Amino acid sequence: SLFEAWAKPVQPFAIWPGVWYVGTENLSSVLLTTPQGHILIDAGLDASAPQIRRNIEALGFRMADIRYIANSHARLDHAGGIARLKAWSGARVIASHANAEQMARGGKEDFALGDALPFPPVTVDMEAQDGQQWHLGGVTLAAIFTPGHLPGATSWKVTLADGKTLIYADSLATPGYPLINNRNYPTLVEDIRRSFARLEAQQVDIFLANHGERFGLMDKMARKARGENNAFIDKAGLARYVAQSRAAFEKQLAAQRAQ
Ligand SMILES: [Zn+2]
Ligand SMILES: [Zn+2]
Ligand SMILES: [Zn+2]
Ligand SMILES: [Zn+2]
Ligand SMILES: [Zn+2]
Ligand SMILES: [Zn+2]
Repeated sequence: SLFEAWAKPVQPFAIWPGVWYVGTENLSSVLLTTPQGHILIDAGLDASAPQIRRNIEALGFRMADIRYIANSHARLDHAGGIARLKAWSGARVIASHANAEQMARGGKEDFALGDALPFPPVTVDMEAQDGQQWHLGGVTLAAIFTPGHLPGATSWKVTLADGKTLIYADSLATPGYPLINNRNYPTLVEDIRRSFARLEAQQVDIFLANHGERFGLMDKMARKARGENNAFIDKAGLARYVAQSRAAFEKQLAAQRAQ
């Protein structure tokens, strides 16, 4: 029922020329539109897939014009709807190796959740490597591997046609994670530390994240509706996101080491 609250619909809107929000109240889904086809970053829950397509069409765009679907990490609140969106799309799915493996499993054998939260399996069509780039209609999409929350967690850097940089950040949360000598994910700590360094060295004009509460979705949305054209321009958003995630992580790790 917390996913129920996260999946409450929002009216789609423009974040920026060529950048559209088509997700829910707290589960992000971003459509990048170009004259050569579109990119969809993340999907949400399987139950929200009809709402996502519905949102895309309410903006005046066609599912058949979506060429790529990118995934941040392969859990149900972001990959759950990809299977059906892929089918309605004909699009090719992009994801890191570890995300591809988990998505083929339907979310099962999660290093922390086991088989607790499955979703429709997906076949990834294009395996993403760190720093790999895709070009479409003047837009560039680049993968930034940011593991920690999951072994394959991926952030996404978009260079828009107008030259401005967008960063779609994956989660860095580790609630309830065993951080010291984790049997199922032994490289977690070094992974998340490299992720902090990678993200904090990234310049950004438009800061987004796969959970709306973490980049002020509802506040920025209301502000833009009232006429603030640049409400989603947030050049300090990623630095603050990393600082607060790192602060919480180091406190959690310090507590785990103080047995
Ligand atoms: Zn997650
Ligand atoms: Zn989760
Ligand atoms: Zn999530
Ligand atoms: Zn692979
Ligand atoms: Zn494999
Ligand atoms: Zn199993």
